[PDB]
Amino acid sequence: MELPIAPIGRIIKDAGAERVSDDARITLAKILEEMGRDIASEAIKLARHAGRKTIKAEDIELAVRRFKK
Amino acid sequence: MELPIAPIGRIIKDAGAERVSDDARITLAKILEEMGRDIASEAIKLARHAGRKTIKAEDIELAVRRFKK
Repeated sequence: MELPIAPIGRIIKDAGAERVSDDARITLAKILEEMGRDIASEAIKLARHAGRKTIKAEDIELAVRRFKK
Repeated sequence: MELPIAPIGRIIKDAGAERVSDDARITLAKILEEMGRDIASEAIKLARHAGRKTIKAEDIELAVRRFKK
């Protein structure tokens, strides 16, 4: 399983979206998720660059400023 | 709602996670969700710039790509 479209649809709604396809949701879903899988796996080999210290905030924070370009 | 850390759990498990820290899960969720709201009002001011109602896999497509990733 992966990014539920209901949660997202409320995010996008939170912006001020009104009427959204599930396909709009899922492309965003597959974006933000593959991004999330992106940062995380970054933050993973990050914590793995350590070798051990659990996935952590700065493990994200590094991971994010990492992959992003 | 702010990207539940369970769902992001199995995402970042897909990454390669084992034992995360709540600082981690939330920070990422704070990242991507900040982005997701971004692509929203983008895809939205997109679908409104059109003069239409329904946001699509396109509307994400232009919103997201318009950003970068």
